[PDB]
Amino acid sequence: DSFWNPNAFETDSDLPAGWMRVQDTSGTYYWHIPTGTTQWEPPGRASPSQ
Repeated sequence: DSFWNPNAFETDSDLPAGWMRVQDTSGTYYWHIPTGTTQWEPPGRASPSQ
């Protein structure tokens, strides 16, 4: 609506594959499409040290 700002109401920001970003009345959580399980933190398992 405003020059197509970068924020606007697009999708999430950049979750992993199989994870969604929803905004329930409790807060914005994550919906797991593969297992269907739900979470509340940004899933990003990345250990470049091991």
